[PDB]
Amino acid sequence: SGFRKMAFPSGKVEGCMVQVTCGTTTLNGLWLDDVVYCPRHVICTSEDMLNPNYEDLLIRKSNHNFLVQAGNVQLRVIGHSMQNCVLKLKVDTANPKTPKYKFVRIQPGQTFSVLACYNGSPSGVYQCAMRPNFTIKGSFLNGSCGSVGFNIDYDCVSFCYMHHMELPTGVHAGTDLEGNFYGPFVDRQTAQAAGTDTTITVNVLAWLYAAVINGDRWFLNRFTTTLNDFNLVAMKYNYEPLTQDHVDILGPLSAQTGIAVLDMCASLKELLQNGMNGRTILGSALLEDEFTPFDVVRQCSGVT
Amino acid sequence: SGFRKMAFPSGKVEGCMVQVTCGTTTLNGLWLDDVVYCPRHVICTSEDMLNPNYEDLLIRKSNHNFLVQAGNVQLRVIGHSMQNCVLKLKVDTANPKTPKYKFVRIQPGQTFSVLACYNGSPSGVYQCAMRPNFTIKGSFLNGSCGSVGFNIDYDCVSFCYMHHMELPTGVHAGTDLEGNFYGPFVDRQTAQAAGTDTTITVNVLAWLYAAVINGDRWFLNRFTTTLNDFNLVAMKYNYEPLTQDHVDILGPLSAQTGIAVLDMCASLKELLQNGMNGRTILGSALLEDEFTPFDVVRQCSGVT
Ligand SMILES: O=C(Cc1cccc(Cl)c1)Nc1cncc2cnccc12
Ligand SMILES: O=C(Cc1cccc(Cl)c1)Nc1cncc2cnccc12
Repeated sequence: SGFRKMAFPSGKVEGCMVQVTCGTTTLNGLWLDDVVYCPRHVICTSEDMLNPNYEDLLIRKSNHNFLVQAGNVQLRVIGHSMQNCVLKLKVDTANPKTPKYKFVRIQPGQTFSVLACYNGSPSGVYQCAMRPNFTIKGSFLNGSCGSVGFNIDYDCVSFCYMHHMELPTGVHAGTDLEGNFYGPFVDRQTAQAAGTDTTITVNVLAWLYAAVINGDRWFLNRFTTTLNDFNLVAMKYNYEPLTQDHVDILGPLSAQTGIAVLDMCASLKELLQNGMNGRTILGSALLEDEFTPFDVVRQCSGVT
Repeated sequence: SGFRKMAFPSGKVEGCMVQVTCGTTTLNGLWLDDVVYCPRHVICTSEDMLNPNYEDLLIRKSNHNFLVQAGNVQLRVIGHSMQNCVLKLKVDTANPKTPKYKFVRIQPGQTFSVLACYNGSPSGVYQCAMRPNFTIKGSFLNGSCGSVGFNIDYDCVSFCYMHHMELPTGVHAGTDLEGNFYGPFVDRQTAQAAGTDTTITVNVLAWLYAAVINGDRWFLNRFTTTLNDFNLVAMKYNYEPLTQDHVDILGPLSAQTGIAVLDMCASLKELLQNGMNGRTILGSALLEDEFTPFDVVRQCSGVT
């Protein structure tokens, strides 16, 4: 029992982290096979970050201008290319610690672990979610760019995020490993609108099932609702609309607890309309939305 | 910016996890140098867990009865001994992945990362604290015994916890790496009193400084207090008494924000007396106590 914001073990990702320096800018890179992936803003100075022409800036750079260090040893750069907002530096050596991996573009509401890094060295690991507004609420300081987000299935690391930017609001924006930003963000030092951040309804329901599984049941009520009645409440409280696809994914948790998904929706409706009245659920005084149904099952079953 | 419940990167610990089986019981072990450390209840069946005489039970066991598997390869056991509540299995091979390490017994209020494991395989990592009542609020299922808690300083892993037991209340009890339980717990299937769990006052103040550093300042007030006035409030709200030792450790955070420690205490006093009024601090609707002053500085500075 017990329920925690749990990250995947980060070892497989630690073995891929390297330091990339170009000119006077240093950030993190991801070494997989003979390629190092990093944010393309590594070629920028603070001056051209205002309005950068990345193609024109990259023309002034050669393979020898990209310094890639793995621990204390230097990697020889034999190629460089730009794919969207990432640079791919071909090195002459394959990373001996390259795990089985895939590049995946996650959907909003999905969760992932982040290995925050500075100077190619890992500092910590935390769990977070891609927000409906395509930002992440991370914890990142200057030098953290190039830190990656990932999920792990048995021995395979699915890289889903690369950190690039912090918005003036203190929230984070980044790309998938093909260099495509999540959301409307551009890699420019210009104020950018994040957008309304709604609550991930299916994840709150998954966490409510996690609460029942671990003993917290005070919020269970004698009511039920329908998808349309529930969604009227969800709209009012800036929660994502719940669909039959969401109900279907909550099936295993509904079967584990014997609580029909619409009955759990009625519990959520009452919690939204009445608040928690000073009570807690899984050590939290608010409704948690950064655990997916898969996360709850994985944590409550022990998948390694 | 951003503040997260961040764990240390777990790679150094993953390389030490092994599976230990004795009879029909399988749990995790920690392989460092040529020794495998595991909870001594690995020698028990469910029947003798009611009242085990570990010395008499260990007499029926030989080196060949302890099956130690590292990944898919078997370790040869050449020695076994019991130290308090842990078994030390001497193996014929030193772990090639043994990091620089120390065994430390942490104080209540201190935090650490946990690498939850099942069958010698890591499933996830989370941050937690040794509670004032010497329990930890972990997330552990059957088979998680032998999973360890740790801190990392540059390249050195300080192992501080080994998981042994879940109390009927769903909270967790374990030992240091010398096999001494934290708190009054015994390794027996008997109901055991955890004790009153108070809030780690110095950690809540550290998290309030973390909130100011990251922009959340609504709770800052025009008041101050004294240690004795504050402690009257702390006693009333089941918070640990604050001492000058606690004020001294909050020095760097007080210097970073320009907020005197007793002024921050007055903010905490008002939050305790008035609640949060439906507001949040660092994405939380309650006062967080599982970040030490060291954790806040480390996260807000980027120590790798
Ligand atoms: O945001 C940037 C630099 C930047 C500026 C404009 C566009 C782009 Cl793509 C990147 N770096 C940081 C990332 N995360 C967190 C930080 C915290 N403090 C300072 C800097 C941080
Ligand atoms: O508590 C025990 C077994 C046990 C019983 C009495 C004494 C001692 Cl030292 C150990 N194992 C578990 C640990 N953590 C979490 C669990 C969750 N579910 C089942 C079992 C768990």
